[PDB]
Amino acid sequence: GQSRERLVKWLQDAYAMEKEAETMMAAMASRIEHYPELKRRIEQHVEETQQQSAGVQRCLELLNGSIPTAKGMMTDEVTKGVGISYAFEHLEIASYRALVVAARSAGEQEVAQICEDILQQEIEMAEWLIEHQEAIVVAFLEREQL
Amino acid sequence: QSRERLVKWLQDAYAMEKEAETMMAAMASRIEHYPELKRRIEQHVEETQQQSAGVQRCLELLNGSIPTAMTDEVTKGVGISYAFEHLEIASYRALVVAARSAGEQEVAQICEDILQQEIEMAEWLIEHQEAIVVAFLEREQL
Ligand code: NA
Ligand code: NA
Repeated sequence: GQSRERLVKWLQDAYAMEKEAETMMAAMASRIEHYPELKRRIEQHVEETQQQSAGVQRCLELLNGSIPTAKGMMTDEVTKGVGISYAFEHLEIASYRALVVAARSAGEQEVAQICEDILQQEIEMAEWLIEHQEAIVVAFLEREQL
Repeated sequence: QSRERLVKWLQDAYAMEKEAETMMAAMASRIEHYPELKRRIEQHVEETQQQSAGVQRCLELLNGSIPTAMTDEVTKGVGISYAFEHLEIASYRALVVAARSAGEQEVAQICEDILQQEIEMAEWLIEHQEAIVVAFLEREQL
């Protein structure tokens, strides 16, 4: 009842969140000239994301909830991209944690697993950025004032 | 140029803190059912006012300018709170690097102290997150 349709409600948010993530990454990847590791990483996550929402959509198809309708719409952009990248990966964490709860409460244990697995990838990814972060910042600085 | 990148990222963060302050000074008023939460956010609405003023003392020191210009609310806002505090972290960590590179050790200490508050605050949210979600759910399908 309200359990399914709250789960469906948050499933739809995420599906759309994953599409925004996929475009935000598929576009941060385009700007990288100086961090093959960084760039290499984001590319791998653009593919992982595509598989997330497709997983989310299987969950929306299962519970009869519909599948959200697409919306359109000395440079610093790389240091600050790693910063927004990290914050969105935490937006995602929080959301998926709270999905595992809306799934458990709804007794949809299969949905809950999907969500815990997507969650671990966001954690994995977020971890990748905040560790490699410091080097990216420094190299930026040393390069800028060369 | 070391100074002017430090000033540049100091400028961003001041505007960030001022957005943070106005976003929390709003979030804390939507709360009706989470006493600890409301009471925690309030406390940081002011930790925050003490942050940017600190940032400003840094902007004034380095001769840089000071920048210019049922339904979901609760759990979702908790999620955005946690994401922003994490935006902040990253930004203050990068400041600690730019301060250091620029040989402004005292600016760095400030940035490291604000970094500790954002970690402590994001820590408070994600620990208490699971309860807010659970109580929200339970409540809405009584
Ligand atoms: Na993702
Ligand atoms: Na803050």
